[PDB]
Amino acid sequence: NRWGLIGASTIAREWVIGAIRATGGEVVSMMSTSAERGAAYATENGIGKSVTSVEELVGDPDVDAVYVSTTNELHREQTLAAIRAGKHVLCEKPLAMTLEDAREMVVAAREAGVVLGTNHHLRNAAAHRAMRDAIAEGRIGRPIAARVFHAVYLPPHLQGWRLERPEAGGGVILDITVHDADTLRFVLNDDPAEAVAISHSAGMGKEGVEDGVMGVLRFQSGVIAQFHDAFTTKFAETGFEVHGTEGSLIGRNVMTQKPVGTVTLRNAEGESQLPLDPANLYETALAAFHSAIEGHGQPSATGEDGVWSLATGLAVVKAAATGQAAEIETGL
Ligand SMILES: NC(=O)C1=CN([C@@H]2O[C@H](COP(=O)(O)OP(=O)(O)OC[C@H]3O[C@@H](n4cnc5c(N)ncnc54)[C@H](OP(=O)(O)O)[C@@H]3O)[C@@H](O)[C@H]2O)C=CC1
Repeated sequence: NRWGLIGASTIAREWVIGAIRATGGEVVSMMSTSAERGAAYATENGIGKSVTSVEELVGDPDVDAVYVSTTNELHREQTLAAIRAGKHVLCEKPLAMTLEDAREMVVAAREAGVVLGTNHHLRNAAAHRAMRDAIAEGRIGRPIAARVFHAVYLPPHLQGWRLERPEAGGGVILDITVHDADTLRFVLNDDPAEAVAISHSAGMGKEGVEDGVMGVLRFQSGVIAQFHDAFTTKFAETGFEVHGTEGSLIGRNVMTQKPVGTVTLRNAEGESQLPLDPANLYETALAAFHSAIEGHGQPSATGEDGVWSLATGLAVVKAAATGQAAEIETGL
């Protein structure tokens, strides 16, 4: 029920603070490296305390759970503080910057007996759940190939850290390709095995920073999945498709943060749009996380889910950089 925010972020402002409130919880405090900004942002968003120390946020006895949506080089040490305080943690993706860090987070949560969740939103969407369901109900026969299109335009207000400092987590692979990875795993119900990729810097990424990637994952089942992730492409709709021996599912406009997009089943009979019962992706994420901390079930995406999606993003990074296929090994 009662949250502390770490990070005065656009993600919490735009989506997660309201989803916490919509689903029965409260944000009692938050923490920013800036006294000035924290306090303005706490006022802007109806939060009663702001604080410039992590331990003050995390050791706040009125705080039950913590949301980490700081930049990526801070996810680990902050989520480890919350756990050491005995607070459950929803951490933003990518769960961390290295696999050893991500694994430590998952092992620390387990040993303290608190819930650790990665905020993969997409897997919450009715579109993706309906595709997961459709494949498990045989609607396409056996899956052969998937295709993910996540080439977007990074809006001017976000053209900051994402496009600089790859040492601090920027680049489109860590930011976006992690979502594709997790969404593939969710929908296909299967785990990737290796990646090949080619990345570029097509005018947005500063320095050695990629702003588009294309690649292919081999899944344990044998299915091959292509992805295109990009910050630079304004007029490319998003999409997620699975092609089977008896049907194709064609998701259009389904990779965004909003709860929109259609899913079309094509088979021998024709085409139709699968019926969707949509809801705000982060209200669903948060309702699940709230249930998890109450003892009922897991968060939508678990800390291990974020280890997998990171494992896949780092393979993709490696394959783009060396030109060599890269096995996805989580170490779990
Ligand atoms: N799952 C999902 O749907 C999404 C997840 N994310 C993830 O959440 C994280 C944050 O993303 P996002 O909210 O888009 O990024 P922002 O850039 O909005 O927020 C990140 C940090 O920027 C700092 N900041 C805010 N305003 C200023 C300013 N005026 N000058 C200097 N620094 C400022 C804040 O620092 P401080 O806290 O110290 O004030 C904050 O921690 C990333 O890990 C990203 O991957 C992002 C979008 C969606």
